[PDB]
Amino acid sequence: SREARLIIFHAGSLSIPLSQVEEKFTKYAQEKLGVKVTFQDEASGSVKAVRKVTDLKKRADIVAVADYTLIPQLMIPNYTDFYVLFATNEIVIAFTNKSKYADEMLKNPDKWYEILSRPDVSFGFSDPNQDPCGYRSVMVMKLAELYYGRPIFKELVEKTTNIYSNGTRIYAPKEIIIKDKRVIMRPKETDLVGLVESGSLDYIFIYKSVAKQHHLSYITLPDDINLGDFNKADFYGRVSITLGSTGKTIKAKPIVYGITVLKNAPNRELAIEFLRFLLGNEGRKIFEDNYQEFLSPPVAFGNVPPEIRRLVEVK
Repeated sequence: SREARLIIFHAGSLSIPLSQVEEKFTKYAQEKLGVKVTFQDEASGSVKAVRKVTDLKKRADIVAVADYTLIPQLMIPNYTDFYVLFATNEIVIAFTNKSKYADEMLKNPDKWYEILSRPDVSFGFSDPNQDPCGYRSVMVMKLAELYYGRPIFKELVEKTTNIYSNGTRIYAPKEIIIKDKRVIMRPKETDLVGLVESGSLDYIFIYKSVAKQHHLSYITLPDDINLGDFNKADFYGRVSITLGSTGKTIKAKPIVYGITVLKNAPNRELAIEFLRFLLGNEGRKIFEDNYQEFLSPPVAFGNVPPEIRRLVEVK
């Protein structure tokens, strides 16, 4: 095959570094594999990306998600038999100098929930049923309620939408309704960036890597609630969310991205070469430069391709 195409369904937060890795792989594929490669890339919230394969039965070679959990939970063994954990992230609150009370937010980051509770302030997060950034945002507000001892989840989520909780279990209905129009929602977190940049939306919950990639202002949240501290897994794990889209429950946990090549990938050998290139030195460098460093090393589970065995730790 001289000319080949790779179809990748992936998390929206991976868009920027993935696009750069794809560019470099195209050159590499020609020079080392003698193949002219083109990508049929489809960015969406990770839950939707997985469902496109498992429920809508669409064709794809590679699926890369922002929450590795989704792969063993929904794709194994029918669609794939392995997955690789390869990068991490944390949730931050992003904005720009045009956002209302931006200076105050920067100066008093610990009072972030008081500013978001103001009626004249608009904030957004992605759809929990489609995007891990969105279900993580809701979980972060629940952890915030538990951590600070203030009614943050009741104020920011239950008052503004029909997403609800009982104890530490959160429920995202199939049909989400926004009651307070100062709250904006979009299918994936990266859709929120344009809204903040234009100044029409004041604050957004989003990954630190995405905020830095788009040069947005942001404040960090406590490690006990931001999902970036691996030592807080037991505390994070007390909170969970049940998605209307899949009917399944996902626990809040340290953020770890996952990737896999499908059993019926149309260009499976080429897809595996791409995975080897991505987890290799060139991919690692590109992700580091986009503020999302790889795990050292990435960890792989299941029937791992021998081609990437020197690049991952098998479990």
